[PDB]
Amino acid sequence: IFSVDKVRADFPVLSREVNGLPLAYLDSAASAQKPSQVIDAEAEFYRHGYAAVHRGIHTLSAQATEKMENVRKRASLFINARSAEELVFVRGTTEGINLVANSWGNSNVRAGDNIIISQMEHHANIVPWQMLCARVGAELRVIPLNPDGTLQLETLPTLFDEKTRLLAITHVSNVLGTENPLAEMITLAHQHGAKVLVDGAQAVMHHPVDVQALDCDFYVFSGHKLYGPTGIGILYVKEALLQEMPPWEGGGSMIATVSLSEGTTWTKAPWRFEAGTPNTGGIIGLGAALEYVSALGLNNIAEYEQNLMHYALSQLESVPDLTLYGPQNRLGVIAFNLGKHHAYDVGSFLDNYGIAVRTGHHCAMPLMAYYNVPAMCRASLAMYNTHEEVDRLVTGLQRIHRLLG
Amino acid sequence: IFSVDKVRADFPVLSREVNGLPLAYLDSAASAQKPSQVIDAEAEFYRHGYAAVHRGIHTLSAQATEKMENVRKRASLFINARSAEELVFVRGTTEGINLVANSWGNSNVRAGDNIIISQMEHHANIVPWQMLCARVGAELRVIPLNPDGTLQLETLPTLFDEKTRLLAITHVSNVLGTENPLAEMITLAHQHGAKVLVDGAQAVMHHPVDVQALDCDFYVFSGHKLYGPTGIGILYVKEALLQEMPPWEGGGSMIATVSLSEGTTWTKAPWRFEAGTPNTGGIIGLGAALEYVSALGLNNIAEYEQNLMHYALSQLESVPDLTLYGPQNRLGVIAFNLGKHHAYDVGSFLDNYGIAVRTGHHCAMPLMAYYNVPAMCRASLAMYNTHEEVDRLVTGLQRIHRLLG
Ligand SMILES: *Cc1c(COP(=O)(O)O)cnc(C)c1O
Ligand SMILES: *Cc1c(COP(=O)(O)O)cnc(C)c1O
Repeated sequence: IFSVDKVRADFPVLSREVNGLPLAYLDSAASAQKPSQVIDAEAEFYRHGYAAVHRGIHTLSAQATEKMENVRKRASLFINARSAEELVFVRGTTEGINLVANSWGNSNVRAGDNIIISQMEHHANIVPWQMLCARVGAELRVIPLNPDGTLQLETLPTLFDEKTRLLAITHVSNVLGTENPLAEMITLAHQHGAKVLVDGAQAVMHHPVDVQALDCDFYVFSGHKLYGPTGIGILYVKEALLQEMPPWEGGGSMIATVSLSEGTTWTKAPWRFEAGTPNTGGIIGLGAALEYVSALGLNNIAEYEQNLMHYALSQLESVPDLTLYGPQNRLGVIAFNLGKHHAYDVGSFLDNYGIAVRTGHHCAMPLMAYYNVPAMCRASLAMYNTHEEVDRLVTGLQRIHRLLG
Repeated sequence: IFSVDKVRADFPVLSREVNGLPLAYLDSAASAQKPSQVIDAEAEFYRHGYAAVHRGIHTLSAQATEKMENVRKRASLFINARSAEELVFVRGTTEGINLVANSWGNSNVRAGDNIIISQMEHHANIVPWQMLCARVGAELRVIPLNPDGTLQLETLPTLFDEKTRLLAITHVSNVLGTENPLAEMITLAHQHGAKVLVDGAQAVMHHPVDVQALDCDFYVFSGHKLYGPTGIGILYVKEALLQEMPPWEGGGSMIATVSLSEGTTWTKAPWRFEAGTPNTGGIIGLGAALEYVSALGLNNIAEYEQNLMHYALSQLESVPDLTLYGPQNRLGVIAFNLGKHHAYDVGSFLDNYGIAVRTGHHCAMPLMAYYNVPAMCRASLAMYNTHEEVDRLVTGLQRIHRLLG
């Protein structure tokens, strides 16, 4: 069983004071706080083992190379990829989607083709496809939303045809908390010979993830939402697809030979997609974050978070004029608006109480437009949040409503 | 005046033992060790101030945004750019060169044009231009080398013509330690209406750098060679050029509006080139590294390093059959080969003595080919290296020569 008090004791920021009051950090979906196991793994690497990591000859560099390839292996086991060499280190979900859009998209999507996204997608999983469509002259098609925040799956027959090259779809919405039926949608997509990129930035911290059972062709997520350091993420690509993809960035470490008269040749996958010095510090910290989450157990995390969410939804019923967005089985986040007040004002009052929520369009403007609002408030309920913090949020919304109503 | 013993006391890795013997880290040109001021600035941010940084409403996020924009301002003053908004945060020199090659290259280099590089360039400043030339059908021209490791500047009239769009040139060679006459070459390049990208990865830690006096159009360098964390670098672009450049990566934070029916519009420079969550941890640490270097004084650093280099070159005269590569006024690095022994073996023996040097082609295969060797050894003499470490290197080369000769 899970003990939130033992977990919170690992997170030094949770002691912080904001505006003179104790912090209630409800914004983990934007970025998670980090346990000291993660902070100290990075610091300890810089203090005792730091070196360049390109199979250098001397000891520190050879050992640093081995630490980095061990994190690649550990990350691959975490998502149950067949092979560590199916994982590419990127700066984050965004860069990983851009790498696919360029390396695989430019050589597999031609004029007259179409790509399918959904209306709930984060901008990271929209803009790179808009750019690709403009480069090659293809069409971007959109799975629309139902009022409860789920996909209208009945529209799929009109959107998939023989020219559909790619479905790019979110595993879990960063605003609605909707989880999409990935396994079925992927089966449908593969019947037309389309590939599927899955945006998993909001999934990997809430429950186990298994890319072999999903059978997705690409999967991406970010370290910093997985209780890890900034500047590091994972792109998973099926081995058969990955060894056909050309390089994106060029430079050191991704070449096999460089000649100014005979041209340049590339090295093998993963490493052909990693140009220049990697973010070794971030990679070490990411490994520690995966060890930490695995030590708690994603199933224990999922159970505690689901209970916390049901408590919060039960308590928020007593907030007058609260509008919620998304399904009742939401994971992780609660998107809401308070009466007619602008989200920006609600968030400012909540910050004044020491409660950190996020306001605005949440990098999902098409989703905001579907609901005909300019912005929403969003509260994240992560594994280190407590019933008392939910109570502070409910009380605060009540006070804001009395004061401003 | 400079005190190497007070400086070394800030670097915890310099106490390390390698193979049972005290480390002599002579590989800073591949990546520098970090002072605890840098390690602790990053750790302290994660411990007390961590949050997402996109002008979020709550306190932690607003303060994190301000820390990041302050580091941008500090970096801009460090290289004497006119404006902080001329600096783009990238993963490193390599990504910065790839960003220029794509965003500016694709819309300014057309079939029939030429680009000029030099024969001493790091792969980071070759491969992105080879890729660009293949994309648009332009020609890559090369300034050749003299035997002493300087550029043959007499060839410039045959290489610059009215179709030359870009000179991409290293400020300081990572192998030879040659410093190139940037100011004059830039004057020549601008007379033909060519832009100049300067690869400054090996310059910013050895002496002051002033992009207004250079008048370069682009300048790039990496945090991790500047005693800072991995995963962070700086790309400087002249404001007039930068506000004309289209985006490269797409996603959150670089858009102004996103619409699935009316298309997407971009935000203003710097920020239009920064998609997704930035590497906030790296940015904080980079700021501390700049404060640290500025507190020592780059002129004090330059003086101590120049003295150390002259001592080393004087001592290495007593090593039999030592071949050196590059000019006598080299900065930072000494590239050498020992008799007929392969660099790999020399480096392995030196590692066995606890001396970390680098061996191989140093991400500069065209440079190796010019000298008709497959590899070289390279010793870096950074601000925290000592006369005693030079003595260990000289003694070691002598022992290796006796043993293997
Ligand atoms: C090391 C170096 C690079 C590559 O920088 P990264 O940090 O690996 O992206 C490019 N040019 C020179 C001269 C270098 O020394
Ligand atoms: C935050 C997030 C992203 C963006 O990830 P970055 O780390 O900023 O690159 C993309 N998709 C979803 C669903 C997210 O929650």
